[PDB]
Amino acid sequence: IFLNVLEAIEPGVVCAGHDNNQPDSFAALLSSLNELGERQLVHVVKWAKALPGFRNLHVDDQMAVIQYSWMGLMVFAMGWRSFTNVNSRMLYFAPDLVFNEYRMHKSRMYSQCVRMRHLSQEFGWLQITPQEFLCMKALLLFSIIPVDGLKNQKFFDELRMNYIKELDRIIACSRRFYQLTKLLDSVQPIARELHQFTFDLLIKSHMVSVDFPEMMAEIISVQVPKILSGKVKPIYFH
Ligand SMILES: C[C@](O)(CBr)C(=O)Nc1ccc([N+](=O)[O-])c(C(F)(F)F)c1
Repeated sequence: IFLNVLEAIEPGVVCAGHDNNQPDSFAALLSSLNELGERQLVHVVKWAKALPGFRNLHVDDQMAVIQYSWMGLMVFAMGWRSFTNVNSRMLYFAPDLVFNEYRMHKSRMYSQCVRMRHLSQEFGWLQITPQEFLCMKALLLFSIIPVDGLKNQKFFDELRMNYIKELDRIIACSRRFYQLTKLLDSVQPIARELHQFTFDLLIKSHMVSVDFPEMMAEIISVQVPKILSGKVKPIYFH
């Protein structure tokens, strides 16, 4: 039942709308990454709200958890796409936005990209199954919260525990749980580096000709700083 649901709600293909019939430029590549980020966020919201037990969360915490975990969720999924679509040879942000090393460099997000490429390879080296991937991604949604607590922390704690239990079941073991939780933990530092880069870019966006969609500008200026200033932190296993 649980896995039937995760498979059923898994987002389909999302395109960036990027113009690949034009020479690469920082401004065009980043505007497309931002646009793709917003397109994916729309799907992450619909995905999250259809997750088993998500409605158990207080209305106020439902949106907060999505916004705080959004980047990490995208990173994990992108890494899986890169692994399955091109065997980690390139970063598969979208069918129309595939990054080779030249683009990783041009984007000025090279360090972050190489770490995501490594994550992509991890899916292969650890022989992560599609089902482990699905359960792990759902768990990512409940892996970062405010130090001052959610409106109803207890309901969140219950749901997160339930998702960890589903992972236990998929695995069923100690050695595998160790590997998977280690992998999950590695996503956070990557999201953090992307958060910092996105924040800095938004602040100077008007100086580099980079367009930020309304919805993205809001999250990056209201939610992301809570994470960067230490008010909202990831829940690490290790
Ligand atoms: C630079 C920025 O546009 C900030 Br939102 C960005 O990180 N976009 C973005 C768009 C899509 C994906 N993605 O589909 O996975 C990601 C990723 F998570 F890779 F880093 C990032």
